[PDB]
Amino acid sequence: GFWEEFESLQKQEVKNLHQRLEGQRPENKGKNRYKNILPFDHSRVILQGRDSNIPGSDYINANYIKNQLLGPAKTYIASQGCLEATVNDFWQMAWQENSRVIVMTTREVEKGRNKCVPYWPEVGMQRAYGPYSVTNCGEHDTTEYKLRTLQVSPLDNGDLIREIWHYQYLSWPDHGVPSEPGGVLSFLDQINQRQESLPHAGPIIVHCSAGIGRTGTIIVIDMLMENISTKGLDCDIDIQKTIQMVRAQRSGMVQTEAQYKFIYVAIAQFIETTKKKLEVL
Repeated sequence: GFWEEFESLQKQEVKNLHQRLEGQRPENKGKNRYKNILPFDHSRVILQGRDSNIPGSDYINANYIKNQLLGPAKTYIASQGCLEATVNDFWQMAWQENSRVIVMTTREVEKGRNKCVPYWPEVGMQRAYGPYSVTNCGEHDTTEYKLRTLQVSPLDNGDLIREIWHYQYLSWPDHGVPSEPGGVLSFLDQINQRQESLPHAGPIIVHCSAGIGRTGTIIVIDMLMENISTKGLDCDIDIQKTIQMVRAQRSGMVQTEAQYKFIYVAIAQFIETTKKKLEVL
């Protein structure tokens, strides 16, 4: 009963075993959307090329996330959405990690709170973000999501160009989840095809506003789709264990009851549609 459940939750808890000193530093307060949603130090992304004499200079609110139920599948970075003060930091992260696919699970403003400052130029335009140039080479929309094709280079070396594929989900409800999972499944299918075409690509960057709710939901669904793709349709799927495994890497991943239930709904539909496709004729 109660005490057994409590002891189970306690044992499962690992927030007390992993510090978050860097994110709590007063020097980094303007770099966090929420003072209590912070990266673990052990798994945080450390920005390169920064001066250690500038307090906090290496900090971004983002963590590496791997499917650690597996023997050391794609890897991820779970990140918060940019603030004005952190747009350049975000590009430094994308460049240094060799990320070629970015998954943004929010609109910039969702009536009417700022969820992410934009970090791309408009179509056909080129902008500087710190030591990088970013060009928007085109936008292609579906009803639920947008693909923005970016080209990024160091400011000084325009000959060195990386294509980065920016997938933005547009129809995720504010303070809820999609009413059906088909849009997210289609989105993740496109993202997966792109990443698999780029075998040397770095981790996929996934972000929302705080980088734990929609971000954790998307990463967990994608991890389970990867397990099913690789291990097969009747492989063991343990959603609760997968969620705990991701929460050990960034606290609070999959934040709401609606998100938790949506993972089940999405994976159920993925399995059922996959089976139906196999059984045709």
